[PDB]
Amino acid sequence: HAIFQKVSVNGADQGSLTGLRAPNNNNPVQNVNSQDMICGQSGSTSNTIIEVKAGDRIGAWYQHVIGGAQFPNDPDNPIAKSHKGPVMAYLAKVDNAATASKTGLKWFKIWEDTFNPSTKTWGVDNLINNNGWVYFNLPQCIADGNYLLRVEVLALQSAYSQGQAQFYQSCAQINVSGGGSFTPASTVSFPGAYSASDPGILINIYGATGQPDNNGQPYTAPGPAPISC
Ligand SMILES: [Cu+2]
Repeated sequence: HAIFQKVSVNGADQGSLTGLRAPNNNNPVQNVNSQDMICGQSGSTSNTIIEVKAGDRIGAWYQHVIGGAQFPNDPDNPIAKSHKGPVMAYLAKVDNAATASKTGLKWFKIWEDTFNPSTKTWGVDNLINNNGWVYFNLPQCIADGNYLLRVEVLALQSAYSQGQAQFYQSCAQINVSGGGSFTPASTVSFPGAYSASDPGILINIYGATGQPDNNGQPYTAPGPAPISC
């Protein structure tokens, strides 16, 4: 249970919920056929469009509830340690990131932090060690203009049962300058890109001792692979 609720650009804090389409509550989306999969449950909206440069180092901030910890010494801030899984980030080009409908957009993945088997480290583990932040660079080659930037935590502690993977998603509204001429060879739809039977979604991550180490095996995230310039 957590909410992506703040963006940084080269370390510059854009402010709580600035530029975000974020859910009001921290409950997961679990039906991958749902429209809630695109930017999370419909919640807050923003008129701001965050100015970024292609190549910029983006930070996305998760906390347990809107505003941070739910109470002093919250064990589950930024997210509960049990919620092992990958973090993924996608872009969709839009004409106007403040007014574009989220329905039927053309998405492509730019970054993911999944699972390192020899260090036994999930993307959510790095999110936790980074105090809620995940960091990635926008590709240098993407074209100028508005985009929706969707960041997604997939928590797998219950994903051994059908439809019980948990997704925590929000979208950020950005405008890119200094870009290039890249166009993706292939895009995906949300909902639609993920199936409940995907090996990264219907999965038992529990090893012999009962620890969520995926039995030391490599993990395959759902969705397309990150693009490369
Ligand atoms: Cu939770």
